[PDB]
Amino acid sequence: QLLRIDDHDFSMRPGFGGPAIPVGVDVQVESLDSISEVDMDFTMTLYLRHYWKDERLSFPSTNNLSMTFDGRLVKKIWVPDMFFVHSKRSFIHDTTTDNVMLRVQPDGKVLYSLRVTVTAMCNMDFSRFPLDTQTCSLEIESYAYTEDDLMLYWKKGNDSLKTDERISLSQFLIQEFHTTTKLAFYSSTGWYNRLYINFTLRRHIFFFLLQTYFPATLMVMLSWVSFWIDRRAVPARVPLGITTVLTMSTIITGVNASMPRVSYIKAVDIYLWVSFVFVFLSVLEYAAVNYLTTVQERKEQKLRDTHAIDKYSRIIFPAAYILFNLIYWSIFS
Amino acid sequence: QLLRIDDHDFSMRPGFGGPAIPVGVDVQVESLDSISEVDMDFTMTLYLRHYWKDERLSFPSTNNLSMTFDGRLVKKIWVPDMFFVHSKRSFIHDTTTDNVMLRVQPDGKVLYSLRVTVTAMCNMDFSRFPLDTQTCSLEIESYAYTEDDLMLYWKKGNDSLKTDERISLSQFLIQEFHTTTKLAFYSSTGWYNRLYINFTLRRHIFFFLLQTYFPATLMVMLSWVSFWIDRRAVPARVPLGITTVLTMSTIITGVNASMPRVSYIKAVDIYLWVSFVFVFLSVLEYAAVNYLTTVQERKEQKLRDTHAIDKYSRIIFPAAYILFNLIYWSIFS
Amino acid sequence: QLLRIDDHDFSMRPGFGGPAIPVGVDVQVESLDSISEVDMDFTMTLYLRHYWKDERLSFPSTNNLSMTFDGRLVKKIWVPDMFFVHSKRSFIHDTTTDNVMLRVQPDGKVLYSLRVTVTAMCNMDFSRFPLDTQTCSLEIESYAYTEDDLMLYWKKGNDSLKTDERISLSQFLIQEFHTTTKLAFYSSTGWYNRLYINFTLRRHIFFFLLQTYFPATLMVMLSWVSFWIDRRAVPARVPLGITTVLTMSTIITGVNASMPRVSYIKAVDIYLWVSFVFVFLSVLEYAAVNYLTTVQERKEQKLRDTHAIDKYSRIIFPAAYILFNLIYWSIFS
Amino acid sequence: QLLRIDDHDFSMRPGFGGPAIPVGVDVQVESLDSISEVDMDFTMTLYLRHYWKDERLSFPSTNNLSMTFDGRLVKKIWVPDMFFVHSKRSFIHDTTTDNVMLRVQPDGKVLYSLRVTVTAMCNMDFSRFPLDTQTCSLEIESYAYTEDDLMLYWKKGNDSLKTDERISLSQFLIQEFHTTTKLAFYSSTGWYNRLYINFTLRRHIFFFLLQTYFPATLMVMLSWVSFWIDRRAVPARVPLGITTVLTMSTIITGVNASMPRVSYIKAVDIYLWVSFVFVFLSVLEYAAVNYLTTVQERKEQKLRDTHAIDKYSRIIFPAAYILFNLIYWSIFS
Amino acid sequence: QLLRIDDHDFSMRPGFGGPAIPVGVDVQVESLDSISEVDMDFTMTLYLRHYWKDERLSFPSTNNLSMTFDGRLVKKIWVPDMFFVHSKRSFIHDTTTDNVMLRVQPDGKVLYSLRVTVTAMCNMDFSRFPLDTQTCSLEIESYAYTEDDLMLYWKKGNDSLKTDERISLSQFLIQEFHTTTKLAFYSSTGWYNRLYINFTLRRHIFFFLLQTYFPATLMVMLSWVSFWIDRRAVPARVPLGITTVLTMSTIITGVNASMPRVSYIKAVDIYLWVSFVFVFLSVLEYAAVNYLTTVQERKEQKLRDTHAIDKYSRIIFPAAYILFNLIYWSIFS
Ligand SMILES: C[C@]12CC[C@@H](O)C[C@@H]1CC[C@@H]1[C@@H]2CC[C@]2(C)[C@@H](C(=O)CO)CC[C@@H]12
Ligand SMILES: C[C@]12CC[C@@H](O)C[C@@H]1CC[C@@H]1[C@@H]2CC[C@]2(C)[C@@H](C(=O)CO)CC[C@@H]12
Ligand SMILES: C[C@]12CC[C@@H](O)C[C@@H]1CC[C@@H]1[C@@H]2CC[C@]2(C)[C@@H](C(=O)CO)CC[C@@H]12
Ligand SMILES: C[C@]12CC[C@@H](O)C[C@@H]1CC[C@@H]1[C@@H]2CC[C@]2(C)[C@@H](C(=O)CO)CC[C@@H]12
Ligand SMILES: C[C@]12CC[C@@H](O)C[C@@H]1CC[C@@H]1[C@@H]2CC[C@]2(C)[C@@H](C(=O)CO)CC[C@@H]12
Ligand SMILES: *[C@@H]1O[C@H](CO)[C@@H](O)[C@H](O)[C@H]1NC(C)=O
Ligand SMILES: *[C@@H]1O[C@H](CO)[C@@H](O)[C@H](O)[C@H]1NC(C)=O
Ligand SMILES: *[C@@H]1O[C@H](CO)[C@@H](O)[C@H](O)[C@H]1NC(C)=O
Ligand SMILES: *[C@@H]1O[C@H](CO)[C@@H](O)[C@H](O)[C@H]1NC(C)=O
Ligand SMILES: *[C@@H]1O[C@H](CO)[C@@H](O)[C@H](O)[C@H]1NC(C)=O
Ligand SMILES: CCCCCCCCCCCC
Ligand SMILES: CCCCCCCCCCCC
Ligand SMILES: CCCCCCCCCCCC
Ligand SMILES: CCCCCCCCCCCC
Ligand SMILES: CCCCCCCCCCCC
Ligand SMILES: CCCCCCCC
Ligand SMILES: CCCCCCCC
Ligand SMILES: CCCCCCCC
Ligand SMILES: CCCCCC
Ligand SMILES: CCCCCC
Ligand SMILES: CCCCCC
Ligand SMILES: CCCCCC
Ligand SMILES: CCCCCC
Repeated sequence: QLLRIDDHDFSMRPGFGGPAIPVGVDVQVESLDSISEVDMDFTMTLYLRHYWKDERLSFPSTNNLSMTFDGRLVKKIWVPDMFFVHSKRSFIHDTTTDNVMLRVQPDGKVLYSLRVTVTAMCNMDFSRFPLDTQTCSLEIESYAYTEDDLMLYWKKGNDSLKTDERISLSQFLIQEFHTTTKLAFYSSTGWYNRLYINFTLRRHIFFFLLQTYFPATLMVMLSWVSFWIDRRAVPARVPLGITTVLTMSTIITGVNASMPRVSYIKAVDIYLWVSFVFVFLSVLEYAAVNYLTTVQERKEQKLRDTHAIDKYSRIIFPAAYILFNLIYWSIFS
Repeated sequence: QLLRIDDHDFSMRPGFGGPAIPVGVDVQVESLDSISEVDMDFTMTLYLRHYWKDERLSFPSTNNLSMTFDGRLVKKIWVPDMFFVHSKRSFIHDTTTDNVMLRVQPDGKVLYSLRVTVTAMCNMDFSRFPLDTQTCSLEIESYAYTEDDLMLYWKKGNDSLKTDERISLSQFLIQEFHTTTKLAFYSSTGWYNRLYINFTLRRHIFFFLLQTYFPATLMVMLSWVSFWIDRRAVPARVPLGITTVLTMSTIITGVNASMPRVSYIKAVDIYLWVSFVFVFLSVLEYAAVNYLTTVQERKEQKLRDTHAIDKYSRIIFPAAYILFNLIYWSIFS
Repeated sequence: QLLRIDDHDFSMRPGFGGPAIPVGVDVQVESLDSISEVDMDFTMTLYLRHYWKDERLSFPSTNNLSMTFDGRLVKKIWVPDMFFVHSKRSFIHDTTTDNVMLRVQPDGKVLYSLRVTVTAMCNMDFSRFPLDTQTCSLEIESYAYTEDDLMLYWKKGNDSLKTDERISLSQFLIQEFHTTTKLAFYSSTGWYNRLYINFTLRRHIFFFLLQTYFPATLMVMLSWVSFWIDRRAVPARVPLGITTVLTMSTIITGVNASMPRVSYIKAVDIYLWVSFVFVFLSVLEYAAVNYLTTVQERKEQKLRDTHAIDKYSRIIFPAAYILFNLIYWSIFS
Repeated sequence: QLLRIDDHDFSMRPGFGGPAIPVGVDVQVESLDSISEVDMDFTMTLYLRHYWKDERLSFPSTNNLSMTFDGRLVKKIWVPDMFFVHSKRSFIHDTTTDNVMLRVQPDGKVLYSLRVTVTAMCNMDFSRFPLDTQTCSLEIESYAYTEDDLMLYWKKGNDSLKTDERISLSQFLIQEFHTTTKLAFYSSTGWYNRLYINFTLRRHIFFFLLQTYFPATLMVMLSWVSFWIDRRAVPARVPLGITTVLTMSTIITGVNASMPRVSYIKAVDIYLWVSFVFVFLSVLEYAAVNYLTTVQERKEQKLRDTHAIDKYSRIIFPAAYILFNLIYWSIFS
Repeated sequence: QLLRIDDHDFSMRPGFGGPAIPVGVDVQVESLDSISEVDMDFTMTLYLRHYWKDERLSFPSTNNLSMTFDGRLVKKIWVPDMFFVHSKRSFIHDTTTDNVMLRVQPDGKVLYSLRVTVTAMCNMDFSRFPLDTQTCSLEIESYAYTEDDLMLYWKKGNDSLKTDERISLSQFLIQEFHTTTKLAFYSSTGWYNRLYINFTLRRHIFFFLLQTYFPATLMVMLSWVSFWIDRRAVPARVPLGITTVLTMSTIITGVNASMPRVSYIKAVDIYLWVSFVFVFLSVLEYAAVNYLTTVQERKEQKLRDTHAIDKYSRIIFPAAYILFNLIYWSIFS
């Protein structure tokens, strides 16, 4: 055998009982899979690499080059114990075998690589939905060793993160990958070193525009055509307003089907409910006109053209709606 | 080897055949994941720690400090056998390796830590839904050893429970974590000691308000505008009431889609069905008015203005609805 | 070692080549989890215990008391081979270790306990749904040994079944747990002994009442108010009947969404379709009245008050509906 | 030990390097679970048995009877390697242990039994849906050995298939179980022997009748009552036809929700679209009548009873619908 | 033993420390399972075969023919380490045993075969949906060895890919299977050789035609019948247009339920929204006619037949719709 595995006890780390051992980390991201608003999490696939030195794995040679071993030798040597903090589930791919790489140099330097898929939590804010922007991160830490036993750092600084050129999401734009570091404390175990991978997402607005904003505006404009119809056709003007109200209610109900039940109002809700109020007032206007006409007829009868309300509504309603749209799209850009 | 594993039989507990062995327990909660009303359960992730002494694991040293071992040595020594009572499913995280920690002091004291995810049952009461409050707990017990063999207790009393500062639920407010203890009996195996983790949840009401209570009130108010319309427009006043009835029915049907089929009435059902009855009576009022008008016309014909019912309805209906709202929101706060 | 495991061949049962060995069985039920109408199955969690004697496990002592062993010794001795007949899936809980107990007395008596979750088939009859009652059972049998090798029986007769005081289902009432026994034959392997666990379920009716029966009756009563409206308002009386028909159809469609596609009619279907027929006839009545009125007008014209049909309908329709309800609720209680 | 396992190398089949070894197969079917039209597959549970002879498993005795072994001895001997062709997923039940049986006679004959659940593909034709009939099969073959190494056959001919007396499907009738055999070729590995299990399914028609065919016929008949209403009530005759059209469209949309998107028309689609066309023509008839009446009035005005179209429609529409029904139900039986 | 396994160290590849070892690859495709538009992936099942030479597996014989071994010998020898690039999940079938084949010739040539199921990503473009065409591929590469250690190539060139004669998809047409090769680079590990399997899919259009395009055209044509109705029936002409608008909106909402939220418009959306605009303009036309008629009546009153707009609309609307259809079906074929 080229490696003297049987001569050592690999239940103890290199430098056991002494100074801490440094371990470097390098990463390449392969894909971003899915994003859930109800669960508030994301899924990622990536390659994870480790670097350290262990003098028990030294072997003699003349070329001084790395050699590759098959990968079932991993379970017989010491290996770091990284885990993903705040994750829900994860696994290691194993077809047609375990996706594991092991390379050793003659002096004892080791490279160790894995392929994993992780689901991790992300806390999202929906006050500007669907014109919102989110920030998420992934955290890496050792489970068992404190900073007095294992020192964890990025292998090459800022150059330690790479991404695939094919990374894409159908509903979001991805930008600004970078890495950071921070210490963490547990009240009963000690201090640990954490690594972070940060990125930002921006949602696409076109679908929501065409699917939600256009129909509501069309219904609001459809409510205005009743002001131009003769007031003597009562069963021609009542159903138009009633149907507009019902369709607006259906749109409002259908919009919320995909979202969690948060305790605050979103940007699209304001628009939809203002439109609903506009249509409701349009319905009340004709009732006022009809009542006043009947009262006037009775008063003229007891003594033995267009009403002003319609004429004013024809100008007042569109101007108010246009002003609301100006303010709304200035605030939410 | 530093530890003399091969010299002992670890199929027997420490102090086998004698007094019971004490085991202490410490916990840190990482997250609360999901809550299901149809299944009546919750999911939790946490770190679980054990403390005991075993003289077979003693080794010589001079510094008198804990040493950390890699974690594959767990399957060769004796270890406690805790399990979660009344749970549906659970697992131990295992990427990139088993999330396990093992630390031993020179005298033989042991610390053993794990990372687990559990789904557990909780019995919920929905009589005040959606203005309700729930209480749930998680139970820990040994499977095989009775109190004559193993003594289970909280390691530091009330200071044995910690929580993450990021614990959050989108639909609930979390409060009042605390711990208790109680004995349990099985008729064919004996007495056991149980540990409890208790907490309380309060639901957020804003979403339900805006989604359910506002539309029903708007429909009820929309039914009242017919009292102000001339009674000679029969096909203008019938469709308004009919459409209000149908929309109320649709809202009632849509509300129940997310809930289990309990054998009692909930708080929101009372409100919705009272609103439905209000709209139904609004429909019946116009039929009465029309019948009386036709009868009066026939009687006046055989001899050769606003009806009182509308005038009274205009005041009676809103006052009754306001009184109902006052009583309802005083009872359910 | 206290037990002489290495001195025996545990691939053979106790009393190999001779008379059969008796094995007793004891059970405690922990929970009933879910019931599926489309799949026709249920899920159960329980503790399962075995009793037998094996002289190869004898050890010397003075106190004559049971001793508990850690549980990894199970895979080195002989153990029975029970399985669940007619089951779809099952597993054994394994956090934080296998939920297994092993106790041995000095003479060689053994107690062996496990914690399992099972999904099993149950054949349900829905002719009286949703006022129905179902009966289900769970079956236990050895896989490999016939009655000439292994004798299976209940350990203490009728006292061998216990249940948790917290067992509950949100939609059903649980009653009448009991146990039975019966022999089974396979044409190519032989005779086997089976154990049964029987129980009964009764569904709660309140939700179905409030959700389905009340709206249909309200629609049927809403169809009757047209008989009191003047016959000269044709576009006021046609839409009322049409909308009642459409709403009844929607209710009928929504009711069936949760049920399997059986080849017979259920109790609720009869009620819903009779209501639909009532509303359809209500629609036809006004067409008859209108046609007769127009014919009479033409006949009176060519020579140069309330129609009887409405007056009779006002009494005939409610009486028939009340009679149908009396008969229906006498038959289905 | 009764069996001399350690004295042989069980990585080689019986008769290695010589003539092929015969293996017989016997089957009992326990249940048919589910049928998916969108995925076009079915699920089955069954017991699978194997028969062969291996002289390395001979042991001495006097009674000459089969002996049963616990079942963990399977992983130490040679065993056949059957797999299910064209399957999507499958598993072996393992509670409370692996559902495995092993019986050996003193001369070396072996019986080996398993309990499995399989999901397999079936290609379905929906041109006569929902009055259709389907045929499906399950295929069994060895993975690694060609016919020159292993000979696969039915153990007892036609008597090798048994079924449970409780096998049932809620939506189908099951009939005609039988078995066949055929050879298969792979261009790079060789020739193999396949076994088949065939059966037929017939769908139940009652639910589809009551749910789909009756409402469409009722809507078509409801369209005809307008021919008997006076032509001077325009806003009483337009809404009736419009509502019938809309309800027919809703029924058509609701019918297709459960089916895959095939590239041909089904039997129910023809009926629904013919009904839709009938209602559309009913709407056009009144427009023609109204236009002709207005033209006649203008012509009579410029010179200073029932229209024939209604009278003919009253007879022509029902006769055509009855003729269509006769032809349709003669073709599709 | 025929093979001298115990005399060698199989943690090192053949030709360790020297020139690279060639490995050939051959494939037969069994099925294509499912295609997801929201997830943008596909599932495939196939047989995978490897070819190489290892002199450590030589054995003496006279016939010079391949011999088959049981398959548990795989875990004791060296074997290649292929994996699927850009895949989400995969597994190896294992009933009734691992689907693995191992054949060795006396000189040391090896054949090794497996049966696997893979889910892999495919980037789809929906600008021409549902008249679109997609191209997908599957990628095979070694995980641990670079081109200086292992040379990967197609075993027989273009003749290395076979497909089953039963491969079918219900919604797509499959064509043009072929293979390619390309080198790949990782910035921290080196150069690797990749193999590709390419194919093309074309969707079936019949279902979408009958389900979506026909109803929208029918609604558009139904909007035109109002131009032929007398303008004095206001509550007969308003509801027709309103109902057409609402039904068009429902169709548009129902179409999008199955698709991802892309940031561009699809082919079917253009058609549906143009139809919606047509119906909206149809509604506005009658409002214009009514307003002009009322104004003319007032003007004629103050001094003390068919309107031109309807007559022109009857020709202008159908011609514009026909022209739009011509252009649309010329562009999208
Ligand atoms: C056309 C529509 C949506 C569809 C109807 O509701 C009408 C509004 C009018 C205002 C528009 C808006 C789409 C989004 C716009 C173009 C805004 C943006 O630049 C977005 O970043 C500024 C003004 C906005
Ligand atoms: C506005 C709305 C809901 C929307 C319509 O139904 C009208 C009611 C009127 C009474 C309101 C209620 C919302 C909840 C309120 C504010 C109660 C609370 O403090 C809740 O803790 C007291 C009075 C309640
Ligand atoms: C109120 C309602 C349901 C809601 C409307 O359909 C009207 C019926 C009238 C008859 C009622 C029935 C509910 C169930 C009752 C009370 C029966 C039972 O004791 C049930 O065990 C006997 C009479 C039944
Ligand atoms: C009653 C209904 C369905 C409900 C309405 O559409 C009217 C048709 C009329 C023709 C009937 C059909 C049901 C199926 C029948 C009875 C056919 C069969 O024996 C079926 O095998 C022959 C004639 C068919
Ligand atoms: C009948 C229908 C769909 C249903 C209504 O919208 C009317 C159009 C009219 C134009 C037709 C189209 C179906 C697809 C056709 C036949 C095109 C194709 O050869 C497709 O490759 C050319 C013209 C197209
Ligand atoms: C990347 O690292 C460099 C060097 O430490 C630092 O100056 C820079 O701010 C980092 N970039 C980001 C985006 O954090
Ligand atoms: C916590 O423990 C202390 C000490 O036993 C006890 O007094 C106190 O009531 C406990 N708190 C709760 C909330 O149970
Ligand atoms: C319980 O067992 C006893 C004794 O065998 C028997 O008499 C009784 O009928 C059983 N009870 C039931 C409910 O089967
Ligand atoms: C069953 O097998 C017999 C004997 O080979 C054969 O004659 C018969 O046709 C088979 N039955 C069927 C239904 O295939
Ligand atoms: C198949 O391989 C041959 C030989 O290399 C090549 O000429 C041909 O273009 C290939 N076919 C395809 C479709 O790539
Ligand atoms: C009826 C729609 C009115 C739209 C008014 C235009 C809004 C433009 C806002 C631009 C702010 C940047
Ligand atoms: C039409 C809505 C009437 C709402 C009446 C106000 C209810 C306030 C109740 C306050 C009780 C604390
Ligand atoms: C309109 C509802 C009529 C309900 C008639 C009462 C039915 C009571 C049946 C009691 C039988 C036990
Ligand atoms: C309006 C429904 C007409 C139904 C006509 C009867 C069809 C019977 C067909 C019998 C063919 C075997
Ligand atoms: C109302 C439907 C009009 C359809 C006009 C025919 C379109 C044919 C386009 C052929 C282009 C190849
Ligand atoms: C809901 C009340 C409407 C009142 C309308 C009366 C206009 C003066
Ligand atoms: C459903 C019956 C309505 C009766 C209305 C008659 C008013 C006197
Ligand atoms: C001259 C026709 C007036 C119609 C205006 C409609 C505005 C929505
Ligand atoms: C809609 C407001 C009209 C005001 C008339 C004085
Ligand atoms: C709605 C009640 C009116 C009472 C008239 C006497
Ligand atoms: C509804 C039946 C009326 C009978 C009139 C003679
Ligand atoms: C519906 C066709 C009527 C024919 C009148 C000549
Ligand atoms: C619809 C356009 C009509 C033009 C009349 C001048």
